[PDB]
Amino acid sequence: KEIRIILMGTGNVGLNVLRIIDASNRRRFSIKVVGVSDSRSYASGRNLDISSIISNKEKTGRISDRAFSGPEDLMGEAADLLVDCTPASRDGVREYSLYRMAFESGMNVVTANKSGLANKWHDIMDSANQNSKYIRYEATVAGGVPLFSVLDYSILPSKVKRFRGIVSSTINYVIRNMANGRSLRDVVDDAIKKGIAESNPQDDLNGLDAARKSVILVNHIFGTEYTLNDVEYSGVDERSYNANDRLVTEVYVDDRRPVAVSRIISLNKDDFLMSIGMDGLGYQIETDSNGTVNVSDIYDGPYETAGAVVNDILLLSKV
Amino acid sequence: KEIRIILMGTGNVGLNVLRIIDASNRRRFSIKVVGVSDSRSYASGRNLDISSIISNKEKTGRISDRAFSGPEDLMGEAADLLVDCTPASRDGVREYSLYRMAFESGMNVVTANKSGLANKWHDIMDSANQNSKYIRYEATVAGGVPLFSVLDYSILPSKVKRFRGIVSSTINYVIRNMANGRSLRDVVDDAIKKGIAESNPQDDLNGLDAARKSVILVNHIFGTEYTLNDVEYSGVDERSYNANDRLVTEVYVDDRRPVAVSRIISLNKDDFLMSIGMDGLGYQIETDSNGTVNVSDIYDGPYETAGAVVNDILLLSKV
Ligand SMILES: NC(=O)C1=CN([C@@H]2O[C@H](COP(=O)(O)OP(=O)(O)OC[C@H]3O[C@@H](n4cnc5c(N)ncnc54)[C@H](OP(=O)(O)O)[C@@H]3O)[C@@H](O)[C@H]2O)C=CC1
Ligand SMILES: NC(=O)C1=CN([C@@H]2O[C@H](COP(=O)(O)OP(=O)(O)OC[C@H]3O[C@@H](n4cnc5c(N)ncnc54)[C@H](OP(=O)(O)O)[C@@H]3O)[C@@H](O)[C@H]2O)C=CC1
Ligand code: NA
Ligand code: NA
Repeated sequence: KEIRIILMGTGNVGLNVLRIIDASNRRRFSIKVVGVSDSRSYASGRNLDISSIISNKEKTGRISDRAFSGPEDLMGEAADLLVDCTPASRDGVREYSLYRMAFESGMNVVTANKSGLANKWHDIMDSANQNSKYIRYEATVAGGVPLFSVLDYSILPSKVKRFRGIVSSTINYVIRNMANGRSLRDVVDDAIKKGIAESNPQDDLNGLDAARKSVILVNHIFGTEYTLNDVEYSGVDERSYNANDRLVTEVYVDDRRPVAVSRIISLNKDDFLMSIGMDGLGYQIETDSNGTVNVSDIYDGPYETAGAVVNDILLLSKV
Repeated sequence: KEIRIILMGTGNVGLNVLRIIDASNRRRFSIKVVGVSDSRSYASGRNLDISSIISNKEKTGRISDRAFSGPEDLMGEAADLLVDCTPASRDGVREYSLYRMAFESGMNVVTANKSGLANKWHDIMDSANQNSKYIRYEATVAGGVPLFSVLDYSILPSKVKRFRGIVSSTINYVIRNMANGRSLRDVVDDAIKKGIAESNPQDDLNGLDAARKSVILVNHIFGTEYTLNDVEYSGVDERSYNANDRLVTEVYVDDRRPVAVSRIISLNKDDFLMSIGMDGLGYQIETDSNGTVNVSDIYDGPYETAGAVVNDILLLSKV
């Protein structure tokens, strides 16, 4: 009948998460938001008025006029699930702490934030295990393109041999647009307007966003507990880019060891990844029992990413 | 720990279903096959030896030397699930009868066969409802491309506004190859070699395979109970085909009524469907909360279709 959530972060993605929940509730499970924050304020309570919170955030830039000190402020209400739409920390410790607090409080977790899982996979899964809880992370790789839900429920009979995809938006948008002769400033301005740039855009340009995604992918698919120290990645540099250059993230096994690598590649015309449009993301998974499957979208933005977060909420409602 | 199945039909798709199950069991839930048939013979028992059955079918063309009269022959063993890999009947009545028997016997159903659902959706769902059982049908539209599992578990928050795809293989392969100047015989020979042609290949050429898929799609997505009488379809004709012609199946709402239409269309260069290779299938779903999602594969054959069937078996194991 109803799932109670706490939402941390109400920016590009988190405010859209509220919008989707509100639209969903109006069709009528029910998703009841019992706690919500931004960096400075919060709301907490049994019957929180989501459209009113959306309106107040849009108009004033704040969730409320009630100062937020940390996650502890939100643990006064019984909830089933914590949703993390906060920006990446440098080391993942803040996120680990949040998820651990959630798990110990009887909650599962849904996250769009990549830093906790990219840095602290081991400690996060240990706390999940010890508390008998779950974490889902659809939005952490290729925002709005179905990926982990596909791997979890569409190719159950298979071993995955390889993953290759365009999964980090801003770096790819930058490379493609600079190949057309645009300045970095202009492209970055467009990425911000679209809502796809990281809260720290240097994370995009140095390839760190892709790197984080590659950790989550390799650990998910091959069962490893790698960190950023174990993957290879590259950022944008001063080269003149070609029209067919893309920042491709690959996960596969080399000499019995899983590898995660993000690199700039000049793609062949017939590569599936070249079918992906300027505003989209996508990937290809090679499997041993379900063939080679290709998945992409047309426009991958914070709204679509929010839809991935809400899909995760609904998948966890059935546990 | 274990799911017990009965498999009806051990042709291109069904023998691969056994192969996948056997490979799966060797990695070690367990899928235990307690009944299996082809048109003339069957095996039934607690500890059936799948690799031995595969070998006997491959070598001799028969499952066993024990005459099969109908589904009743297989109901002596307790099972959780019936799998239908039999060919399409003209009217769906045989399939309805089979599923009804299964449901009443305490079993769920997984099917690759499109005719029951395309003709008898209402009666089949009624019997499922009345007996509190389920039916899954991943393999019935676009063999090995994940479709219903995507709609069920990857875009839960959304309303689907439209579906468009290349989902009927043989007719598309024929059109594309004849556009290259090949004779019908040569192309049909290749389709049979690949294992993608229907047991009655006229079902492919007159567009009936696509039509059946369109019924299943419109009923699944929009909640209707249409039959073949309610959809529009076309077959191959004597025209000279263009390089960009494809038989596209669309499902959408026109003036408040859902519509299902399969038709030959000359696609634009930038259409996602033009990214689909000669041996593949794929589609695009427009959604209101998860964007527009594209899904395809590289080689859609009876092995990949079998993998879709086994995914359905594994999804039902968790009920
Ligand atoms: N943009 C995209 O399409 C994609 C985003 N993601 C991930 O989603 C997450 C959110 O992205 P996005 O919404 O664009 O980011 P934003 O910067 O737009 O929003 C971040 C939100 O969290 C708040 N916040 C910042 N620091 C803290 C803090 N330490 N504790 C609590 N709240 C905090 C912000 O406060 P305030 O409103 O006061 O600024 C804001 O509400 C990121 O981790 C990102 O990597 C994943 C895939 C796609
Ligand atoms: N080929 C493909 O990739 C696709 C197939 N499908 C569907 O899968 C189903 C099977 O296709 P495919 O394996 O190619 O077909 P085949 O003709 O190769 O195999 C059919 C199997 O069923 C047996 N059979 C025929 N009639 C009956 C009967 N009335 N009762 C019990 N068994 C019977 C056949 O017997 P015997 O071995 O004695 O001939 C054979 O074992 C079809 O409905 C098809 O539409 C769906 C998507 C993709
Ligand atoms: Na995703
Ligand atoms: Na399918």
